[PDB]
Amino acid sequence: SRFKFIDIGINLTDPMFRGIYRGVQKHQDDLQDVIGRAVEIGVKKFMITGGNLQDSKDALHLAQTNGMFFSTVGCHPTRCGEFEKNNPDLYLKELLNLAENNKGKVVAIGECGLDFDRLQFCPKDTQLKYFEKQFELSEQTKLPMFLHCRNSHAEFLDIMKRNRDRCVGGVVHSFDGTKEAAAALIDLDLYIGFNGCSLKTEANLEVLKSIPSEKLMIETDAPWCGVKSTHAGSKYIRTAFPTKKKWESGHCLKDRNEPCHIIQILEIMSAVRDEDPLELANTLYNNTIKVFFPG
Ligand SMILES: Nc1ncnc2c1ncn2[C@H]1C[C@H](O)[C@@H](COP(=O)(O)O)O1
Ligand SMILES: Nc1ncnc2c1ncn2[C@H]1C[C@H](O)[C@@H](COP(=O)(O)O)O1
Ligand SMILES: Nc1ncnc2c1ncn2[C@H]1C[C@H](O)[C@@H](CO)O1
Ligand SMILES: Nc1ncnc2[nH]cnc12
Ligand code: NA
Ligand SMILES: [Zn+2]
Ligand SMILES: [Zn+2]
Repeated sequence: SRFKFIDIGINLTDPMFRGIYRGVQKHQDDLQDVIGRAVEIGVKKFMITGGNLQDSKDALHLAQTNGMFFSTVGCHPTRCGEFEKNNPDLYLKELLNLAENNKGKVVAIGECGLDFDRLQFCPKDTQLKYFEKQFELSEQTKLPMFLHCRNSHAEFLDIMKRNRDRCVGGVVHSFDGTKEAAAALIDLDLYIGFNGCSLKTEANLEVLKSIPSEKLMIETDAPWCGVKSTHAGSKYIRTAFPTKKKWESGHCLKDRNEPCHIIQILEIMSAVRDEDPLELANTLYNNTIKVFFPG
């Protein structure tokens, strides 16, 4: 109502929003209630993140259910082994066709990038090869990138510098790197995304203060990245939500982050930067429109 937000990365396809945890139905599907709470807090658009071919199809199909919903097409670093399970050239084409044939709903290439803290899911050589291959998607579709970078700044920056002309721009989401890393990404005319995972350490809060407002975007990565009392920014949260450990109607569930929690991320960022929250929220929204909704 007061604030307006675009969640640049919400996993609305995650089974937890249908009441399924570890393959077990624990409670009634409350996805519509989760969506409603976010709308009431000011979420105007939801970018449903795709993380592989099938999850990109699932994200688009859910996005087709609501005019506030949009999706991404790409392969997450942890899932890049899918390229070589079959034909990597065919897998790439299937992503391209899905993106190219659904302009309007599909607004970004991604999630893609590098995560050298999850090499148990996909080794470095495969991650490096298939992240760089997705620049074929960005160059052909003219869609901006939704990027992930964990424990991989040098390798990531090398790929981005060599391939920057093959994308129209993009955002490094869940940013958790140094001031120098942020500066190197800003020097490539990229944006920096902040969710709860961006705000866990004292150093994270200091790095945020070095980034201009017009270079930031906001997100939840729900159901992940919920802010805990052990995180450095938790003291700055101003809004709490009715929550239960065991599901009840009208309540969030403990440990399940939601899009409505994007207001907590805004409260932390505004407090850390000592910035008016409405001015910062409007700037974050406008940055997101400029990159992903330029129409
Ligand atoms: N296992 C593990 N180790 C280290 N860091 C991790 C791990 N899982 C998630 N993450 C971090 C990576 C991003 O900063 C954020 C969201 O990951 P996303 O993939 O966007 O949901 O969480
Ligand atoms: N191993 C590891 N390292 C870093 N970030 C991770 C890891 N596993 C998950 N994550 C990310 C995504 C989770 O939702 C959140 C848990 O951080 P918490 O502080 O437990 O609430 O942080
Ligand atoms: N390919 C994959 N197979 C299975 N699980 C996967 C994969 N990629 C990411 N994950 C998820 C589960 C981990 O707990 C989490 C990191 O904590 O990332
Ligand atoms: N435990 C987890 N499983 C899948 N994706 C994640 N992203 C962050 N944490 C995750
Ligand atoms: Na607080
Ligand atoms: Zn990510
Ligand atoms: Zn995520």
